[PDB]
Order: sequence, then structure tokens, then C-alpha cells
Amino acid sequence: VETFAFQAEIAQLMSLIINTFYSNKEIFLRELISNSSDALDKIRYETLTDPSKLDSGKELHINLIPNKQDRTLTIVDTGIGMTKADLINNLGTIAKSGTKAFMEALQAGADISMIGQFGVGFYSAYLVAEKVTVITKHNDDEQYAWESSAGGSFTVRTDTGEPMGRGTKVILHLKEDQTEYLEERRIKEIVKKHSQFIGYPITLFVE
Ligand SMILES: Cc1cc(C#Cc2ccccc2CNn2ccoc2=O)nc(N)n1
Repeated sequence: VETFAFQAEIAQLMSLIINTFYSNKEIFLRELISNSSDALDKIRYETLTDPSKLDSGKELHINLIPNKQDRTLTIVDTGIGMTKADLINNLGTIAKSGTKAFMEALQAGADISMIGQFGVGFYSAYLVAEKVTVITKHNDDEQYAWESSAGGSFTVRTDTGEPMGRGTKVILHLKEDQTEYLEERRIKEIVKKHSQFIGYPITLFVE
């Protein structure tokens, strides 16, 4: 297991999301589904010129899986997936400028719900999760497990769990007072309100 430190700017963003009083937490879902949609659009586009890129799975969809026993809400997509390089450097590099812009916008009057317009919506997951685990598999890389409870660091390890073929699984270990996001009617409500026109099937599993 490798332990890495977030760039100061991203750690700052995460603490703001965790510390700022902001009731409209449900927007975290739209941000994650949006990321999944972008990842699906990407593998889709790439397969138009290299069909073999779908040998790891032709289905392009999103699964939303709640589990009360483990108190988790998992967002699963069969998108392009992330490389180890994305996990350690690429994503953080891009998020740096997005965070700055977002920060400046906030002090200018914007609010947390607009985080997605700055390209760093992923971190909104910390509005409802005490810990986030990301299992991902990109075509020319191994399957990895990324994890972070914020606090300034994250870990990456080669994942030996059940292989997923291709895609990303964001596991949200929900905070004790945010279990409403495990309820089918609540998830259904949120998807209908903020993600009704996603161009991929979104299946809401039931417990
Ligand atoms: C390929 C792909 C990418 C994403 C994403 C993202 C994204 C976009 C902007 C800033 C930070 C991130 C993610 N950062 N993450 C997620 C695990 O390790 C990280 O550093 N989400 C999905 N579902 N699929």
C-alpha cells in the first residue's frame, strides 16, 4: 500500500467541502454520475477508431448500488477507467487550477453546488462520505484501489478483489447522519431532479 500526500490546494478544497455549512448535499450524486457519463463518452469515442478498446466490455452504463449493512453507496460505470498515473498525478494536476477558480468564485458569491462548473465535482463526494474508495481499471493498466478519508493523504494499491473488466467504482462510505442516500426513493428523487438526461442507462439496485 502506497501513501501519498494531496497537493496543498486539493487538501484545502477537501477541508472546505468538509467544514463549510451547506445543506444542499444531494448534488454530490449529479457530480459523480456526470464524471461517469464523461468517462463513458470517452471510451465510446475512442472505440470508434479502435474497436478492440471494447474487448474489455461492450456495455456502456451506470449502476447505483446502496448497501445498508456496509453503509455504502457505490456509483459504478463501465467508462474508460483511470490509470495509476491519473490516480497519482494527472487528476490532481488538472484539479489544481479548477480548485483555485472555484475558491475565488466562492469568495465572490458562488456556492458549493456550482463546484462542477470548475471540473472538480469529484470532491463533492466528501459532502456525504467519511471515506471514499475508488476501484478502477483502464485498458492498458492493472486494476487499482484508491482511497482517502481526506486528512491530507490518500492511498493506492493494486486491487486483488473481483476484477471489473473496465471502468470505475466509486464507493462512498457514508457519514453516520447521511444514510438517507441509501434509500431507493431518495436516490430515485435525486437522479430525476439532476441527472434525467444522461445518455446511458442508470440502474438503481434495490436492497
Ligand atoms: C475515468 C473517470 C474519471 C473520473 C474522474 C474524475 C476527477 C475529475 C476532476 C478532479 C478529480 C477527479 C478524480 N480524482 N480521483 C478519484 C480517485 O483518485 C483521484 O484522484 N470519474 C470516473 N467515473 N471515471
